[PDB]
Parts: sequence; C-alpha cells; structure tokens
Amino acid sequence: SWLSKTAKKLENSAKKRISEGIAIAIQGG
Repeated sequence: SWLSKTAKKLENSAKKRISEGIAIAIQGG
C-alpha cells in the first residue's frame, strides 16, 4: 500500500501528539 503504508509515518507523527498532551498539560492545555 502507498497510503495505508505511508500512514505509518503519519500516524507516527500523531503518536507523539498524544505524548505531547503531557508537555502541554503544563502549558495550559
């Protein structure tokens, strides 16, 4: 697959957005 495949790199960039909620948890998220 091209998308579903490249979705790994993308989705990955999201996996962070999750852990980011923590770094922002103090930012005033």
